[PDB]
Amino acid sequence: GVKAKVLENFLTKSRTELLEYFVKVIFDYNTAHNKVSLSNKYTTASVSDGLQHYRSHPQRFTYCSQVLGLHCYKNGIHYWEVELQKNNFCGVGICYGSMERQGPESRLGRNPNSWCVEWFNNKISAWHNNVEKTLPSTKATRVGVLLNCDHGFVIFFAVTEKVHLMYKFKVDFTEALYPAFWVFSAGTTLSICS
Ligand SMILES: [Cl-]
Ligand SMILES: [Cl-]
Ligand SMILES: [Cl-]
Ligand SMILES: [Cl-]
Ligand SMILES: [Cl-]
Repeated sequence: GVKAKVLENFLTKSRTELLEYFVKVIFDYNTAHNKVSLSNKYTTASVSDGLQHYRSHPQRFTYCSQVLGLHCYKNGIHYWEVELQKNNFCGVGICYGSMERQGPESRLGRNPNSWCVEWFNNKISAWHNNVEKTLPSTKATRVGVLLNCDHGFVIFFAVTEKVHLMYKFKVDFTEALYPAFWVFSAGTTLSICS
């Protein structure tokens, strides 16, 4: 019952307040799909023209152009921001480590093991468990993710002058979460903000 109270508090926090929970995210080399190149000390992920040299790995995505953060979060509260390149097809979210890495089930937001917001075909959508909800359009090119492991929720914010709520999900999480990302189409790039 007190989860609602904590959620309401976090929905009203300023960017400065959310940054008290800042975590440094870096992209995990062993998860990147071979169409995804990592650069800038593992803080930029881009769609590569040709295939990357990666060897197969049980954690590596082989169906969807995705990559995860290296660290997972099991307890406490965590906040990070991602800068998107204008007009790119891309997605920003969280997933359980037990999310599939092969097949259509590995796609972020299309299974019960992940939650995301996604820019695609000129729309912005929130996804979980293969259910999509179209969100109001915004010109924001930065997204903030507030993950609360203790009271069970994730909030997606559009970051411009201030933070603006995009969507939130309440969940009693059953295992640790990793930051999760999708990039698609030549030129698409996204970066973890400092
Ligand atoms: Cl894909
Ligand atoms: Cl943790
Ligand atoms: Cl688009
Ligand atoms: Cl809390
Ligand atoms: Cl703000």
